[PDB]
Amino acid sequence: QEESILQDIITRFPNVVLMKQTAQLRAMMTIIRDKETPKEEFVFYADRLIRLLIEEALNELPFQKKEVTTPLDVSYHGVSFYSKICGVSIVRAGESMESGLRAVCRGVRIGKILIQRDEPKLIYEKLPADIRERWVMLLDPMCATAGSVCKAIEVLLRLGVKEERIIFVNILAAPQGIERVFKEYPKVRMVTAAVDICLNSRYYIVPGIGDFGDRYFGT
Amino acid sequence: QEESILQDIITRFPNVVLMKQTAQLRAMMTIIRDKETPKEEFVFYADRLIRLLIEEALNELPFQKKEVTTPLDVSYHGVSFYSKICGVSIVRAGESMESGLRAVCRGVRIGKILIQRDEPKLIYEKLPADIRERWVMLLDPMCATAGSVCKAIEVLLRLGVKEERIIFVNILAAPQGIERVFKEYPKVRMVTAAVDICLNSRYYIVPGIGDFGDRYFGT
Amino acid sequence: QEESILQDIITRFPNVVLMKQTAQLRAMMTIIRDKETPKEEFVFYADRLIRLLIEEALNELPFQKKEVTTPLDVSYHGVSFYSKICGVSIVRAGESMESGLRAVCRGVRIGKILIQRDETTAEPKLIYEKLPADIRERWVMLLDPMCATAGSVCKAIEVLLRLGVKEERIIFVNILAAPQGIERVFKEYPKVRMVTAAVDICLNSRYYIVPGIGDFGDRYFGT
Amino acid sequence: QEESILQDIITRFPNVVLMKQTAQLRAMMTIIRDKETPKEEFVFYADRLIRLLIEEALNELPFQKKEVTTPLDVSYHGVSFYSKICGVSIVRAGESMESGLRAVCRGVRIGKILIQRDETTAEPKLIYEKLPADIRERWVMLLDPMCATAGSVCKAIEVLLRLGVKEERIIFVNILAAPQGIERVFKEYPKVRMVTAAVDICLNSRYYIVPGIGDFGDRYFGTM
Ligand SMILES: O=P(O)(O)OC[C@H]1O[C@H](OP(=O)(O)OP(=O)(O)O)[C@H](O)[C@@H]1O
Ligand SMILES: O=c1cc[nH]c(=O)[nH]1
Ligand SMILES: O=c1cc[nH]c(=O)[nH]1
Ligand SMILES: O=c1cc[nH]c(=O)[nH]1
Ligand SMILES: O=c1cc[nH]c(=O)[nH]1
Ligand SMILES: [Mg+2]
Repeated sequence: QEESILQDIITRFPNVVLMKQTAQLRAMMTIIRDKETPKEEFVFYADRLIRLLIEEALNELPFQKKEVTTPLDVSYHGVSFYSKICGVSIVRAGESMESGLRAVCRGVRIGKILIQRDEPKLIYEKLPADIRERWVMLLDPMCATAGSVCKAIEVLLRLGVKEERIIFVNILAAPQGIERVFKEYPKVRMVTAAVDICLNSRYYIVPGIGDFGDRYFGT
Repeated sequence: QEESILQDIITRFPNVVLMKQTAQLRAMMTIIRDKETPKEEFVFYADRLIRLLIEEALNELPFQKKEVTTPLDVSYHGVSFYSKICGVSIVRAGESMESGLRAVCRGVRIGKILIQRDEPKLIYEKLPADIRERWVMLLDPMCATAGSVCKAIEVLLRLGVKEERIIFVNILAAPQGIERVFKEYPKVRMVTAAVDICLNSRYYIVPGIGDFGDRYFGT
Repeated sequence: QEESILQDIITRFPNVVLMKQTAQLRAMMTIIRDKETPKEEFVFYADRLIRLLIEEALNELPFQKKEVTTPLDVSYHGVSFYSKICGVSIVRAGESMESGLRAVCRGVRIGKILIQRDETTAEPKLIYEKLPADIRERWVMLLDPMCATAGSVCKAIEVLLRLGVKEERIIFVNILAAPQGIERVFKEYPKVRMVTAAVDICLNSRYYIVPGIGDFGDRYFGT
Repeated sequence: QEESILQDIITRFPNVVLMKQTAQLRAMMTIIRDKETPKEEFVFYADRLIRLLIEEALNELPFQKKEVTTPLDVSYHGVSFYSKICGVSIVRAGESMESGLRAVCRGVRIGKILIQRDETTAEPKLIYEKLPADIRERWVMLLDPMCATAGSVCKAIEVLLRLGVKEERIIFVNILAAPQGIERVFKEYPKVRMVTAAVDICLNSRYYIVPGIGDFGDRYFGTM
């Protein structure tokens, strides 16, 4: 069944974070995996889900302690997040969740990477000039083979960024996809909403959702 | 000691669902609590904590099995929510949560109850004509003596709303505040983000966050 | 027809700012006026005009010239807006405009005023209110969707004045309005400003604005 | 003067739609023009401007008289909009306005076009593109905030024509632009409409609108 798959990657991969499979999440998923739903509903529930994913993501960033006084003039053991960060989206598929990040991390810096296969290739790219100094949120909705994401982490490591400081924010991923990215580059963080059975004769996830970018942008 | 409080309420008030005490959660609460944070920042974060509130609360709603097929012609076992809802906000304080509810529940019906101290007393109220046949998301940021939330429930109950069908959405709650609601109306459901240590002479929650109402608005 | 009505008040009350009757505007209206359009669909087009209306209301404030330097290293002869302000809504009707105002004006102060006609006397009566402590120093955006008899709106303007706010510093942000309602407010307190999206022609036996939309409060919040 | 330039490109280019210079508009422009303001303030005011921009461009669409009945049980003589539409954002700079378009036109389809000057030749060239397969039978809201020399926007219109898009069902949505940038699009493609919010005086050696605002994208994504 489904449980078996989940449990295995959890036990076999410490740096991967699975969101709590709350009913309201299953629900959102069915609504987007279903091929019937209109384009209007797909982006809404997508967004509605993206956001819930980014929050469970910003939970991997380092935080320090910080005391504060309440209006009632009494202290509180609050916490705080320093660390400069930025968002990096894999062209089109990733741009999906950019808006979801700027909703919670105002005026956050956005970087773009166009990984095109004709071995995956690099095409266009604009990143923060100080990307090496910050923590990176790697945005890619679907993780099928992990070839473009593994090409993304590759261009990033060559530019400086520390592997231990990458946080792959994803929605759907295949077991073969998550174990390759973790074989190629351990020490990275992965946060997803769901992991499926396997790959298609082609390279699509099963059950899957289809082609995210196409369904998200209307093409 | 703030660890022991959550323990008593957890095992003696089974209907209370406390959000997961995460680093990011504490971080938001840290800033909303701080009396140093200005207008602009107070709401932005408050709006973000609320958003994760309305979500978590939505898992209290009943759902059924639903199947659909992905664009790969393989079926998927998901779920869906029926039984329509509505949102009742205790005027001014809970109105701050309306925008969050309608951000996950497009066009959901909204009700308003304005309870005033004379003994809390009803002053004005406009609920959906339907109401008595729906699930009710009761909005109220602060719950110190629970005096107002109780008056808000004895008024909904007088309108034919099923006790077990009332989900109380709260941000900050005081121990004595809980014991009151679950004593007068033991079948309601409560979802809070933070449970505090105690109230003071002016019946404010401490540490607390002050008067959520005018802090969210213009003092 | 409509153009003989819009022109008359334009001439008779130079203090009201009618919005530009565009195709997109006219289109929105008919969508929300249609007794058919479903709830979720009525609020979408609602909050979409609420925003276009507020953006038109912000040009009623005072501004000062402001020169800036651009990345090309040159100067720009710009302007800028000072003048503290705040929003004040008429409970359950204007509230539908808060969040809109809060969208172009991050964390703007919002005050509430619940007015109520009497069950017998049909008399505008104050029920509740919470305005900013210094509401007299700031400029005010009075929010209220409908304006038929203008009964409540004049009472709301009344409590504000008797609190230090300057009449000529009150700006009336409204969606719909009938000739009588805007003849009365401008007869009562002549210096306020009013920005409306549209002015119908008359009211019916129930004092409702006829081409109208019905009950903006119930239609927006559902209920 | 200024009223001189603007008056000219208004009378010799009937298809340009110069947003009404409201104070609040002058206000915003100022803030997004200050090399002094922070990232977050720039996006906030840019977005707010964009949304206003898009709401003006939608009126370049065709409507049709329609009646409806008011809850007061009486008719209203309104208008309605059909003619399906999509949005085509030139990669990066144009993307900024995307969310703005989806804020008013829910679920709308979006096609991207990544044009880029050549290594040595220095002329525009197509590199990547993903548009709606149906794009030939719909109106196109082309998204590009800047209109310098118009080399990129023209190379955009070109690919849309090669796909069967009518050059009159093309609404060019832009914020700030240069007179020679306008001159260029209205030479190659005279039937495309262009609604903009600002028209400066000239362009410099780097090909930047002189008063201008610098590198829009660079500043919008914070990659400078
Ligand atoms: O009409 P033109 O003469 O081409 O001038 C304006 C175009 O060029 C700029 O792109 P820029 O290279 O500054 O790159 P980026 O914004 O995508 O980073 C601008 O964003 C428009 O796309
Ligand atoms: O969008 C995509 C890309 C690859 N595989 C999928 O299932 N979806
Ligand atoms: O502490 C409290 C109690 C009630 N309402 C508030 O805003 N704060
Ligand atoms: O038509 C009318 C008149 C007053 N108030 C409303 O909500 N509608
Ligand atoms: O005006 C200009 C010139 C170059 N690049 C931009 O983004 N804008
Ligand atoms: Mg660009």
